[PDB]
Amino acid sequence: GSSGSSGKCTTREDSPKCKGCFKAIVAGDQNVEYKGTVWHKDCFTCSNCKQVIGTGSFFPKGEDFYCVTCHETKFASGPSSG
Ligand SMILES: [Zn+2]
Ligand SMILES: [Zn+2]
Repeated sequence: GSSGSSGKCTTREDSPKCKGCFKAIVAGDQNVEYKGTVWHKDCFTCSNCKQVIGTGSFFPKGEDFYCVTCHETKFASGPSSG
């Protein structure tokens, strides 16, 4: 997929770096930090529908992230015939 998984970490970092865009993230800005990593309120997207979730509630799965809805219809119950 992507040939470039070399460490070569940096001396130090005083800011939460992003994973989607790979751009340093700040506080004032709306983002989603989970277990360290942090995705900009706009970067944080779904894995199924692929829709910017952002601050909005979500459901992180094994090597993926399902937004509330997706998880609401995927796992959680719901009226199929509305
Ligand atoms: Zn980002
Ligand atoms: Zn979704």
